[PDB]
Amino acid sequence: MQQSEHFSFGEQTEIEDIGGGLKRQMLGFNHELMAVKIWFDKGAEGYVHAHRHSQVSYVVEGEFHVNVDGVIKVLTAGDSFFVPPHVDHGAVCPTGGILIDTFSPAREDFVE
Amino acid sequence: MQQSEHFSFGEQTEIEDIGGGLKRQMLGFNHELMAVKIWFDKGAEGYVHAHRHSQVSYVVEGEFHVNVDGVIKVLTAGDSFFVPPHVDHGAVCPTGGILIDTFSPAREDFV
Repeated sequence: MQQSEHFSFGEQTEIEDIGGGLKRQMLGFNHELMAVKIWFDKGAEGYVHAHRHSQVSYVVEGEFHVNVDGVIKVLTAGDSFFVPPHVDHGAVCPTGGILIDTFSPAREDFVE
Repeated sequence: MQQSEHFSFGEQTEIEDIGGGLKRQMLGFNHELMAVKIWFDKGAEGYVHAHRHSQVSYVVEGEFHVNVDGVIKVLTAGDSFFVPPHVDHGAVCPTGGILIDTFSPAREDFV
């Protein structure tokens, strides 16, 4: 839809079941910037992955095993990672948790 | 500095006192994307102001009075806002609290 409302309330915006133990909520977007909220079930993952979009991620809560470019770290609440364009990366959450994923271009795949 | 490390740690990243009862911590960036964490002291205020950068913001915790394009809303943990380029926006935090601000180009002024 080109862009989102200027305001979003966590309690109204639909939380979308995208399979794989993952749930996604739009926080706000336009053509060049986009932020979503992802809930991980215990042990859920984004299977190992790459894309053009720049990506910055923030751990809201839970323990995240994150792979960026073969470097591997365990991340907890308050931590973040950065994925350059086209860089290989992965994320696993054994405990369950919440991420804020932000991307520069928007991800057209998400705006269904 | 081009860009950040691929990994950043809440207990290690230096948190910068940026005056007005605001503090900022870098979460990760390159030329085209940037995410920072802002701590508001109780009653501290984010001046209304505009810029080309797109902005998407998430409220981690606290109560925020947020202005975008003159419309004002009370935001609490889990809510978010989006500021189109060059649109007026600002935020006041009566209770004290925490934001994540994300920008597309990077905010070159914050490095």
